[PDB]
Amino acid sequence: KMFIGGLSWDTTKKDLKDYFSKFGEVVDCTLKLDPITGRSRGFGFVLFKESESVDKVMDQKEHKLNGKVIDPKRA
Repeated sequence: KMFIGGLSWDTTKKDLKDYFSKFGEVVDCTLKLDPITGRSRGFGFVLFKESESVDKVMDQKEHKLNGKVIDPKRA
């Protein structure tokens, strides 16, 4: 479970899940942008399938999906 802060207002568990599908096999993914109630905090979560996959995406938190960076952490 790694946290991803920096998602855009139009981010989706799909674009993020895949952008991260390059690090390893993710079993879960989410987007914290409740843009319906006005709670789009451009920030969701990512749940890799194996630690190695997470440690990799963490080795380089210079991420930039949706045209923005993200705060990669231990979701």
